[PDB]
Amino acid sequence: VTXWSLCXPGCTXPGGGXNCXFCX
Ligand SMILES: CCCCCCCCCCCCOP(=O)([O-])OCC[N+](C)(C)C
Ligand SMILES: CCCCCCCCCCCCOP(=O)([O-])OCC[N+](C)(C)C
Ligand SMILES: CCCCCCCCCCCCOP(=O)([O-])OCC[N+](C)(C)C
Ligand SMILES: CCCCCCCCCCCCOP(=O)([O-])OCC[N+](C)(C)C
Ligand SMILES: CCCCCCCCCCCCOP(=O)([O-])OCC[N+](C)(C)C
Ligand SMILES: CCCCCCCCCCCCOP(=O)([O-])OCC[N+](C)(C)C
Ligand SMILES: CCCCCCCCCCCCOP(=O)([O-])OCC[N+](C)(C)C
Ligand SMILES: CCCCCCCCCCCCOP(=O)([O-])OCC[N+](C)(C)C
Ligand SMILES: CCCCCCCCCCCCOP(=O)([O-])OCC[N+](C)(C)C
Ligand SMILES: CCCCCCCCCCCCOP(=O)([O-])OCC[N+](C)(C)C
Ligand SMILES: CCCCCCCCCCCCOP(=O)([O-])OCC[N+](C)(C)C
Ligand SMILES: CCCCCCCCCCCCOP(=O)([O-])OCC[N+](C)(C)C
Ligand SMILES: CCCCCCCCCCCCOP(=O)([O-])OCC[N+](C)(C)C
Repeated sequence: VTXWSLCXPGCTXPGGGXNCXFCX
């Protein structure tokens, strides 16, 4: 899976509210 940046970025997380790893 190698992470680094594949562990979300592009997978959506707008920031309104929170609870999605980017915010969470
Ligand atoms: C800038 C682009 C960078 C690309 C880097 C190369 C990615 C090649 C595709 C890898 C797909 C499979 O991945 P994975 O089985 O979860 O990991 C590899 C795990 N082992 C080493 C133990 C087999
Ligand atoms: C590039 C480095 C990261 C690789 C991480 C791999 C983790 C193991 C994935 C195992 C599941 C294999 O199904 P996939 O092909 O993913 O399912 C997508 C198939 N369609 C396109 C037809 C919908
Ligand atoms: C019309 C063109 C069709 C041919 C090109 C598309 C081939 C199908 C996709 C190739 C595999 C891409 O796996 P990935 O996103 O690195 O794995 C993500 C793994 N998880 C879902 C578990 C996070
Ligand atoms: C002729 C065909 C050539 C194909 C070349 C494919 C290269 C894929 C490389 C994927 C590397 C995945 O990251 P890693 O293993 O943790 O980094 C290793 C970094 N060093 C080598 C400096 C230790
Ligand atoms: C043209 C742009 C050149 C940028 C050069 C920046 C300095 C790089 C120093 C080398 C160490 C850092 O990078 P790396 O762990 O090998 O890469 C993956 C980095 N991320 C985890 C954030 C995705
Ligand atoms: C298929 C034809 C093209 C083959 C090209 C083969 C040579 C590729 C050399 C690539 C040199 C890149 O630097 P590095 O130290 O390994 O970065 C390591 C970066 N990670 C920590 C994110 C894994
Ligand atoms: C403008 C878009 C061009 C697309 C074509 C090129 C795609 C491949 C990018 C590969 C570079 C990604 O560098 P990184 O792993 O973050 O740093 C690695 C830094 N060192 C080499 C010093 C270890
Ligand atoms: C070019 C055509 C695109 C069409 C897309 C249609 C929806 C397919 C949904 C596929 C869901 C599984 O993949 P995923 O874990 O989200 O993908 C890899 C993303 N990350 C590296 C950030 C984990
Ligand atoms: C597509 C139209 C052109 C847009 C140009 C925007 C430039 C934004 C520059 C601000 C930094 C963006 O940092 P990031 O992407 O999160 O990290 C990339 C990290 N390295 C540079 C080391 C690879
Ligand atoms: C894997 C595909 C993900 C597509 C996500 C599109 C969201 C709408 C962006 C519209 C503005 C142009 O785009 P960008 O801000 O330069 O790129 C997206 C950068 N993030 C992934 C960090 C948000
Ligand atoms: C084989 C030729 C190369 C094809 C490459 C296609 C790339 C499609 C990118 C779709 C948008 C993905 O979101 P992004 O913000 O740009 O993701 C990088 C995440 N950081 C900004 C944090 C570094
Ligand atoms: C050498 C030529 C390189 C060409 C590189 C092309 C990169 C194209 C990246 C396209 C990323 C598309 O993801 P997205 O916006 O979320 O669409 C999927 C939207 N639905 C789930 C609603 C269907
Ligand atoms: C002709 C040789 C190939 C050229 C390169 C084409 C690169 C196309 C990249 C397409 C990337 C598609 O986004 P993804 O994250 O996997 O979508 C999964 C669903 N979300 C966007 C919602 C997370």
